[PDB]
Amino acid sequence: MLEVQPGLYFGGAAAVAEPDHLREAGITAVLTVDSEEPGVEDLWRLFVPALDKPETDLLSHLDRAVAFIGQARAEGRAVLVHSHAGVSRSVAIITAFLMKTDQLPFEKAYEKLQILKPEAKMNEGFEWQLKLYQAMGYEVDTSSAIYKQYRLQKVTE
Repeated sequence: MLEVQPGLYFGGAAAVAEPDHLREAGITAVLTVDSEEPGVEDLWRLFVPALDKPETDLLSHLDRAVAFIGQARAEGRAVLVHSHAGVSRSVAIITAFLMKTDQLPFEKAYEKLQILKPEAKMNEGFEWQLKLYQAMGYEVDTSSAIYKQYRLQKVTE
């Protein structure tokens, strides 16, 4: 588990398997972005079912994911975003959050994460999706031509 900024952490399956460091970081909100879901405090969770594949549509879930993290942080809760390896799915979500909150281009946000964890390497599909996210104004605009074209491409063989 690695701290991105105060109250905001990301990691892999390890991070959730050892709920002591979790307790010590005071984490009470957990966003799982993975193929499956993983104390004495109320706990909030969001599960975003997703495989670590370029064909996986994370883009459509980004506003929900970012809203979950944002609301938790706005409420003073520490947040963990985790995948299986802590390298791609969770990395994409964190990047999207940094992008939207700071209004930061994809390359700048991702650069920040890679400094923190050089082993961070989201799949190439997720990179493209975050570029679309920026191009849409850091939003999932379902009425945009960008989103419609992206979804048409997603359903092709």
